[PDB]
Amino acid sequence: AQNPNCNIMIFHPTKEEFNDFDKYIAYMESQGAHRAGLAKIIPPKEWKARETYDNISEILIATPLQQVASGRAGVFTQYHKKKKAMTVGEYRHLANSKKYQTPPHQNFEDLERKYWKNRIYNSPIYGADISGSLFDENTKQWNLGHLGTIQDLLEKECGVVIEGVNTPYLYFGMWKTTFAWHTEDMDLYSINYLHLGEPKTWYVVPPEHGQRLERLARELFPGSSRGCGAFLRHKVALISPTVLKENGIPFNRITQEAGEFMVTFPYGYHAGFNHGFNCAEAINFATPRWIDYGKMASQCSCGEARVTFSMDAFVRILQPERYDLWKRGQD
Ligand SMILES: O=C(O)CNC(=O)C(=O)O
Ligand SMILES: [Mg+2]
Ligand code: NI
Ligand SMILES: [Zn+2]
Repeated sequence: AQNPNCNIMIFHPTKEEFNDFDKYIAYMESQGAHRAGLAKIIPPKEWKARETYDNISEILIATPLQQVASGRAGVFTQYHKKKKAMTVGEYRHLANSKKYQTPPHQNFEDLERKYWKNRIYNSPIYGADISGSLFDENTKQWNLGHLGTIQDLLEKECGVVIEGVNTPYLYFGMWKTTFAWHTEDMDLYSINYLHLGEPKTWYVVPPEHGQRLERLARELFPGSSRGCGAFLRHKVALISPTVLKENGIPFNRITQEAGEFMVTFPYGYHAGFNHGFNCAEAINFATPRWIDYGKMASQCSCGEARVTFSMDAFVRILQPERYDLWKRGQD
């Protein structure tokens, strides 16, 4: 069995190997990369996402989200307070202000310590989930707006023809902006490219151990667990590495830098934080190996998780028994 310790693997494809996306994902899985839940892909030196970023300040963040925490430093939830619209140029200046800027630090490890010590005492502002792309249309390799669609994958594997679309999303971050512990909708893959700026630290639980994380989360967030049998779908709960280690939960960590891709694999729980002002692009995708995960994915029916249009068909075809309850939670 490849990668039996479920370590995060790092890949350096050549320009030739970067042509066929699906083939390279299947290659990484042949080497056991999926067992970690997360892999890093360093593009060949000849590749570029776009020529410059010199022109991005005019993008609008229609609904910036202030991430307000409650709990203790290592075990907390966050709620998203909506703020007035601002441009990327306005948000970058805010990120770089004395109130929000990255503190002085020695290295990534010192910064990680400061994040876990102090996150809860601040409320950073995140521009999340902004439909759009920063890949140049002429970038033909690993262009996250030109991937094969999940609908087409389900059609090719299963024969069924469904409505829905699959487009990328932009994320503008600042120091302490936080992504809570989650798997993807329908336990899909994700791919994330860090276009520019400061790093992103990731934490991940191997898919084969995801239920260990779920059981700890039920213990640590007991009211939330009574409210919903899949409350991690709400994407609000944080648990620190120290707390994970105290409770014996297997996990790994890695820091993504600008110019690097990360892939999350089906049912790989992940969480993390941004080091400073940055911009990422991410999208969900599927492969044939996903289908079995999609069929087994938990679902929130309490009303909190509310998701895209396109998830309807996935539930309806892969999980017809759950469909009626889940759709009530959508409506
Ligand atoms: O970058 C972020 O804030 C969160 N991204 C992801 O969870 C991902 O790409 O799957
Ligand atoms: Mg612009
Ligand atoms: Ni994710
Ligand atoms: Zn729920």
